[PDB]
Amino acid sequence: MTGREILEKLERREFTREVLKEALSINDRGFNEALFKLADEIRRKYVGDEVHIRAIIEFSNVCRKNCLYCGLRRDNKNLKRYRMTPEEIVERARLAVQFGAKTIVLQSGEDPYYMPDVISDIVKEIKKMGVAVTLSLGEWPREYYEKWKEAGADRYLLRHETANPVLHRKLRPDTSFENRLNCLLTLKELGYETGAGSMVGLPGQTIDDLVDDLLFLKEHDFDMVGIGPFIPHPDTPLANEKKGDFTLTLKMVALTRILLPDSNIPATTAMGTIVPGGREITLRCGANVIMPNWTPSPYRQLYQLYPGKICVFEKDTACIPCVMKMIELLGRKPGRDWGGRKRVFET
Ligand SMILES: C[C@H](CCC(=O)NCCC[N+](C)(C)CCCS(=O)(=O)[O-])[C@H]1CC[C@H]2[C@@H]3[C@H](O)C[C@@H]4C[C@H](O)CC[C@]4(C)[C@H]3C[C@H](O)[C@]12C
Ligand SMILES: C[C@H](CCC(=O)NCCC[N+](C)(C)CCCS(=O)(=O)[O-])[C@H]1CC[C@H]2[C@@H]3[C@H](O)C[C@@H]4C[C@H](O)CC[C@]4(C)[C@H]3C[C@H](O)[C@]12C
Ligand SMILES: Nc1ncnc2c1ncn2[C@@H]1O[C@H](CSCC[C@H](N)C(=O)O)[C@@H](O)[C@H]1O
Ligand SMILES: O=C(O)[C@@H]1CS[C@H](C(=O)O)N1
Ligand code: SF4
Ligand SMILES: [Cl-]
Ligand SMILES: [S]
Repeated sequence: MTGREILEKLERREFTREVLKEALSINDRGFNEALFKLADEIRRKYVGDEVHIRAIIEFSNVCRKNCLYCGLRRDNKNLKRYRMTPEEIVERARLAVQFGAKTIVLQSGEDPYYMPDVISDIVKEIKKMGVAVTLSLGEWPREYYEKWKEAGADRYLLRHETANPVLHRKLRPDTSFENRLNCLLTLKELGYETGAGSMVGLPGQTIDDLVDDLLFLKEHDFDMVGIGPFIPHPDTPLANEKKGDFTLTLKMVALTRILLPDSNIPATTAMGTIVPGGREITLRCGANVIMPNWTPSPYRQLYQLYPGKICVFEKDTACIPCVMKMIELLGRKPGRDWGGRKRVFET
């Protein structure tokens, strides 16, 4: 079908593989703009004008895994490794709550040191502050996930990365798509609000792969979906590969919103890294969440999944104020509660 016809099918929610492929393959400006408007309007209708702030503390860059894309991979010897103490992490969380954060995200490499009990202790302390806690710690045994839920954790982010099992295993040689999915299913069973999502523009990833990523997200009806471009890192095997395209990645965000109209979708830091102002554009094309960097110096600059990240030269407390200004200049509002998913049951 033509652009106008694909848009009509999207508006009528005829989400066939062919409609999603054609939406991702058409490069016409008018079509893309209309797709972006559609996603923006669906966002406003379902999740409103509140942009939810998730303050992220990247508390350790130690990792046991060796993912080919990631600057924290275990084989990268050209990176100073760091670990925040549990006291530092709690007090840094308390500062974010003082600054108005209503969710604290704890993210790390897969660092065995904390697992599971030091994380449980931290979570319990942060939960006393009356905020949501989200974990993004990678793949762990069911048992660990269960202990963290009992400790009070509310949400868990585990991007599925790529729904192509062959590409997944090549890029993540310690593990598999099956394992990743099983972790995601376990987290949902345990009562977490669960986040998935993928990178766009991975080496070897095709448009058909991106369609499969959308259908996977739609299948499992995730609470949150984190999408960004692949950004090559010079101390990795994928150093010389092409970066993911911003517009294609933005279309993935827009389609995610159309497919999952009541979901929580961030404007990721990676989007703001590859294009100046990329988060702001993404917030106008389907996204409704922002995750300001709350990692303190001198560690912030050592948490380099990809290079050139924005927010590295700012002061320790700048990023929450910075996103509150962004939200205002976008004519949006800050989140009034924890920003949990508010499901709209349909037919
Ligand atoms: C700001 C620019 C330039 C527009 C422009 O230059 N016009 C503004 C003022 C001109 N006036 C209206 C005052 C009168 C025109 C008389 S004049 O004499 O200037 O031609 C317009 C041009 C194309 C617009 C984007 C696309 O839609 C896609 C998408 C839709 C979403 O939903 C919201 C996000 C997004 C990215 C849009 C944002 C923004 O909105 C853009 C960049
Ligand atoms: C942390 C310190 C010291 C006092 C303190 O420890 N304050 C705890 C407040 C706890 N809460 C945020 C939950 C209050 C909600 C009140 S509210 O009426 O907003 O619901 C206080 C003193 C002045 C406060 C800033 C200014 O105000 C301007 C601005 C208002 C925004 O809005 C949030 C961001 C920002 C930058 C504020 C952040 C933080 O807060 C500051 C630095
Ligand atoms: N080079 C790169 N470009 C863009 N995103 C990257 C990247 N390297 C890693 N990421 C993204 O960063 C996310 C957080 S990684 C930290 C969390 C945890 N270890 C985990 O793997 O889940 C990953 O899910 C991945 O999608
Ligand atoms: O873009 C980034 O740098 C981060 C990586 S994970 C987080 C998300 O939850 O989407 N975004
Ligand atoms: S993506 Fe997560 S698990 Fe993979 S190397 Fe990076 S930090 Fe470790
Ligand atoms: Cl969250
Ligand atoms: S920041």
